[PDB]
Amino acid sequence: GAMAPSYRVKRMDIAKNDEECVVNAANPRGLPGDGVCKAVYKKWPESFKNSATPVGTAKTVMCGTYPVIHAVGPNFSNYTESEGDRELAAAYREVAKEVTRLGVNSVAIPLLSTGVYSGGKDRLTQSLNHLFTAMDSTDADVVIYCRDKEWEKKISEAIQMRT
Ligand SMILES: [Cl-]
Ligand SMILES: [Cl-]
Ligand SMILES: [Cl-]
Repeated sequence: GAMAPSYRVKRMDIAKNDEECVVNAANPRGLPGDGVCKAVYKKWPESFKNSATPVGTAKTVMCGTYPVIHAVGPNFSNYTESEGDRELAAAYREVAKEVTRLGVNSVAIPLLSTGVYSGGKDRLTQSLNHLFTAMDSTDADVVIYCRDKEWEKKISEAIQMRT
């Protein structure tokens, strides 16, 4: 575990992370996809061997010795608000199990279901709170990656406000 487990946020490409493992915002079929999933495919393509996994689950595949945890958030275009919320909470609980199993001291994580799976809604607070519910009991250093300047400020404020 990390000596003083922390949350941090960075505004940059998660493909350039400085952590011991990465969470992919995957699709259920293990396809290259778009956004975070596409950048992960370009950086760790070997990790997409047998990566297909259902909504609300996480599956780790090693790229050399570097773990890629494929976490499948719901597409809120397809799910009701209620069922989507349950599956989004579940995907993050499976991330916490994988991070613990791997024994890593740090993990890079995107906000699941906030991009093209958001069903056109702002889900920063919803996705972040489910991330916290899952990861709070882990002792890894968590580094959240985002691309938008106003999302970086809002994530940073939510972190510091618990400290
Ligand atoms: Cl960048
Ligand atoms: Cl997404
Ligand atoms: Cl973002």
